[PDB]
Amino acid sequence: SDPLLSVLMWGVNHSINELSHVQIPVMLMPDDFKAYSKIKVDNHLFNKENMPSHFKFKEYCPMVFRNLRERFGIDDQDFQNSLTRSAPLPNARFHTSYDKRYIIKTITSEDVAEMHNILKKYHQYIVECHGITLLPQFLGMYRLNVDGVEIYVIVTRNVFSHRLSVYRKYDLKGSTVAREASDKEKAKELPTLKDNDFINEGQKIYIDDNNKKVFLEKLKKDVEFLAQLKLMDYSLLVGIHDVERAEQEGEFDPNIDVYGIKCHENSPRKEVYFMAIIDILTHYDAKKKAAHATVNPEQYSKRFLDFIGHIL
Amino acid sequence: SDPLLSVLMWGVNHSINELSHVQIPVMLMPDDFKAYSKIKVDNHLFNKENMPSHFKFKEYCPMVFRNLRERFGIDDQDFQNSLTRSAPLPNARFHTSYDKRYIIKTITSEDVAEMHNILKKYHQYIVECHGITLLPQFLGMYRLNVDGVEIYVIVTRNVFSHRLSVYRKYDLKGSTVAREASDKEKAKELPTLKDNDFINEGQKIYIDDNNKKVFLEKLKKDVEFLAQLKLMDYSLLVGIHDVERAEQEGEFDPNIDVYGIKCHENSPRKEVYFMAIIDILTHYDAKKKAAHATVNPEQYSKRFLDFIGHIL
Repeated sequence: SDPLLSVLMWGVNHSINELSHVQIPVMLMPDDFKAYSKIKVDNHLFNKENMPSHFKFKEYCPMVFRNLRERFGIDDQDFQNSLTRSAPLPNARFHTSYDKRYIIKTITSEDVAEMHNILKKYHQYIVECHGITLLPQFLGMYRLNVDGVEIYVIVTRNVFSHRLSVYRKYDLKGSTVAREASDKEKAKELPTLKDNDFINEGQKIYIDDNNKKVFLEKLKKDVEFLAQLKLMDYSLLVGIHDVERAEQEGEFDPNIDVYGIKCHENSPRKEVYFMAIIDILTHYDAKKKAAHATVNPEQYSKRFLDFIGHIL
Repeated sequence: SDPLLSVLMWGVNHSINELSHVQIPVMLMPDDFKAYSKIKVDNHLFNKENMPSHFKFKEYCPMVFRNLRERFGIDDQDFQNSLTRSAPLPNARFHTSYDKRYIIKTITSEDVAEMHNILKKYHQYIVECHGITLLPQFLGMYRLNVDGVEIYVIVTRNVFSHRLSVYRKYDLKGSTVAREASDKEKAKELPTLKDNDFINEGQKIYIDDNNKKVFLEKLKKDVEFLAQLKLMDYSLLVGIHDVERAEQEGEFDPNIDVYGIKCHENSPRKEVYFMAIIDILTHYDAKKKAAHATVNPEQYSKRFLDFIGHIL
């Protein structure tokens, strides 16, 4: 239906098949972080029903992302299946793989330049923490061209569960500036609530002290890493699965729903939480470029950690 | 090893996979005879071991050749397997699929223009005779580019058997001009003998009168079709399999070795023959272009049929 979507699927299919033939070494070389693969297709009077007639597909740093997927426990055949067996669904734009495992977000060429800028340090951080992190798990990055339109996409692991539905959803920054959902927003089906909605509506997260301490330790290292790269304006995304409400119309695989945390036994309701850092690709400078048409990366870091520290 | 060979294999693999997704109708449209598919690949600092870094692959009239392969009883998955599972072997240049089913010949852009010129009438002739013909069975036509070198290839069904080895081999034109193998040639391992070697060495083909009559009827229609398109300078290729000599160091599947004809029961030796027309792409004009640096297409036709008429 959507031609840019068909190119992406075609492109991912192609990219994984190509890599299935490559010998994968344990390590990445400096060149791998500068590598890419380009395919340009021209069909004249042929294959009109499936694909656009003229398109380009570019994959950035294929070896680095192949390395990352494995580190994040993701098999290439499964990634391929999730993205190609049936179209991703819409809901900048984002799409979800038909099986709800992966998110595909459309980003700017500026975002792509920034991703390239941090990719090596991101990778080393992922190595250092053995892939145990609240940061986005970046799984692939592509450029799509279909006759006049060029778009860039990044693929991440879904923060939420692929099985367990989320009934309530928060986006927290811990900003001094008043963050609150709009009244038009508060009436969307699955709204995206913000910092005020949390402080105001006395939302509680019922997790035991061991899960709480582990979470905040992870969070601390992650946010310090982000501050260090002068990145800011990211959020904690928090989703809540109500086991009772799901039975009306609750265990999860922690190897697929990696961000899940069960509630403790004294929780007022049987709840599963999914919490992760999202939206990291705003460099201090790029935020100023969107503002033109007082708090820095270091401040943002502390503000963020205090707030999350308080709410759990 | 040979990069042009790797591109071809990669290209055929790609082409068949693409077509596996297309809905194949029973008929071809006029546009199908003008169609093509182009892929241009650029790998920067990636995948150096398997493939050249920069290459192009073009497939001419993919739907027509998909239609032809099925008409000639060839499944797309098998064609793909034969051409990609292991490299074709060398022996203008020609190559043989590792399983000996298909021949890959390198041809000029002039040959490609001529193939395009007759492709539609070739196809209609193949329809008319239900694929029962001594003409080459054209299965695919491609253009390969690897950094500075451009080559064109055509794929045909092997005249000879994929199982049964050929010990003697003739190329017959029935020309008034003296055709004979060279004395340097006559000492090659599996030499390519010609018209004189046949008349001179009293070669006999021991086939019964029913097989003989059927063969010559086919031959007659085929050569008339060729004369009609002003094509000439083609040969009858004749290969002989000696069942005895093959046991020293003999039935065949007529659905794979389609050009095979068993000897009759009174043959001095247990022999299988493989006979077919080859090398059809010389148009009257193109032969004159190679001669510059008396007999026409109609004459050639008669000369050819008389000679083959005499030798069986």
